[PDB]
Amino acid sequence: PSHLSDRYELGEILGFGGMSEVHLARDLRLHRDVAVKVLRADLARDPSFYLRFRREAQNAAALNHPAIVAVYDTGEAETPAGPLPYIVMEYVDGVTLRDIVHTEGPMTPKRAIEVIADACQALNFSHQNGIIHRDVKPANIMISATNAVKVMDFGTAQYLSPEQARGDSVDARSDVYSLGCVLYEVLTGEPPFTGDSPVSVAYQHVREDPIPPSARHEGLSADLDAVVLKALAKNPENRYQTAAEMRADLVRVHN
Amino acid sequence: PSHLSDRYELGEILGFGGMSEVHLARDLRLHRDVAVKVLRADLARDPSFYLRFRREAQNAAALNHPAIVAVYDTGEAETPAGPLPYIVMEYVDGVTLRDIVHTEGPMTPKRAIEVIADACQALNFSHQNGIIHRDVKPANIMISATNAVKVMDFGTAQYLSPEQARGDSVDARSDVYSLGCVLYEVLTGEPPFTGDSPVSVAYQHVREDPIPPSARHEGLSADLDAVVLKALAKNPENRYQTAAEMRADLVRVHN
Ligand SMILES: NS(=O)(=O)c1ccc(-c2ncc(Cl)c(Nc3cc(C4CC4)[nH]n3)n2)s1
Ligand SMILES: NS(=O)(=O)c1ccc(-c2ncc(Cl)c(Nc3cc(C4CC4)[nH]n3)n2)s1
Repeated sequence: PSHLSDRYELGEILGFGGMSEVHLARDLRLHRDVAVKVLRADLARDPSFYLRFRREAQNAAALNHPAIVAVYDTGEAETPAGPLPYIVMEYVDGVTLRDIVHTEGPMTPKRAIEVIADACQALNFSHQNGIIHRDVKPANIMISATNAVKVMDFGTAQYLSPEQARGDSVDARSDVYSLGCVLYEVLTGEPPFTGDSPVSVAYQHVREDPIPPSARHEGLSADLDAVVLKALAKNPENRYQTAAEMRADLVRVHN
Repeated sequence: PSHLSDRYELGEILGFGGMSEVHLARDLRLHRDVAVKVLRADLARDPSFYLRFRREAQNAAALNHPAIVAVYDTGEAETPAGPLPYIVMEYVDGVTLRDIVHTEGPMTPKRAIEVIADACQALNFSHQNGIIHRDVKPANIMISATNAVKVMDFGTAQYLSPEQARGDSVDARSDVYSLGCVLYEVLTGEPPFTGDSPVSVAYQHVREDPIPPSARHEGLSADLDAVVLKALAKNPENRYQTAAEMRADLVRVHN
């Protein structure tokens, strides 16, 4: 519809997915640009999907940090088709790391360290509030018009942790590994493992050791190689135990 | 009423003022604690007051920065008395600089620098978005449970700028001076000027030079004295021209 609950004037699609479509809208009451995530409408008439969407809002509303995209409001739209659930979120006028890597190529080491170090902060806060991201990838890290780092989707086979690939339990270390794959990508311009099928990639994550970043892309310090390969360790006990631990090591390479 | 728009379960009063009363509530839809600012109800039945409250929401919603208390939602409550306007805001579980100065005494120089330097950032963002605070005082700067600096009231004679005291035009420099009075207070435990009447204080701000901080409270560097007295300069051209300029000088004393 045109206006959700006669207050949110919907605009251009910023992105879409399997269950929800993300629009850019204007909150008429507050006179501000907001990002509105709406359900597929056909999934809204299902108790399994509705429970997942309403709890996705509640989990995201539970985290208030500058590097995490904020939830402002939630509701339902008066369509003749049925009640339409929506989440009103902080609008981030920016581009994803995926867009940056694809269009501008790899980042300078110092800018890549600055970006991933700020992403570590968002993740460590999440872990402190007992939430594990479960989906860290370039598509979920944006860079603001103010150059600020913003992380979305709190609550793709290339950026899985070995435990995820094996279908085992996950924790903060599973997010650290996933972030290591992102840091590797923004540094070298390529993810740590690639293959013609997703199983070809899943197996590599579990058994095949990672190619050092200095070897894939020229002019990368052996200091950075050691940080990236530590986040990318196969055993979670051998990785950084917190995202704070990872930022601390990155901050050191930078200085 | 009990629940505003059958979604905001009101609780304890955090503070009150001339036009609006600030409560702590729970957004039932999102399962989160929020700060809800409600109008006096008797003022809600007036077009002059309603315009001021609805625009106060819009001005505050226009600023998205970690050191500025966020606006989440706005609305009206279904009371038999009449429509009751309310602003739903970010809950900051903390204490004001006023409470800290009154109960714990002055802050250590290094903690006072850290607090006011972070407040400068909030103000410079406001100025960049064309908003002048107009009311910087200890009561409007809180310290989070996470120790984060949070500024409220975007949109008392002791913390006026000389231009405000003279009833002249105001800008970013009027906020810099006002913040200088706050920095002076958290450092020495006293505001720069005090008198039995508000006019006694207004006159001092305009004509009487400030007593150096090192003289009022022991163990204060002449480096800090120069920063504080620069923010407290009588002519706005002689003060720091931006709040960024002030933070830069504070950051230097600290290091
Ligand atoms: N979620 S998605 O469809 O993969 C997707 C990918 C990229 C997205 C994107 N692109 C450009 C801009 Cl300017 C933007 N602004 C946003 C987006 C959000 C999201 C959290 C609600 N807040 N502010 N978002 S949306
Ligand atoms: N505005 S006032 O009445 O002077 C006033 C003075 C002190 C206040 C206070 N005290 C304790 C806490 Cl734990 C708290 N939390 C808040 C408050 C807000 C305000 C912006 C809506 N967000 N989060 N606020 S309220």
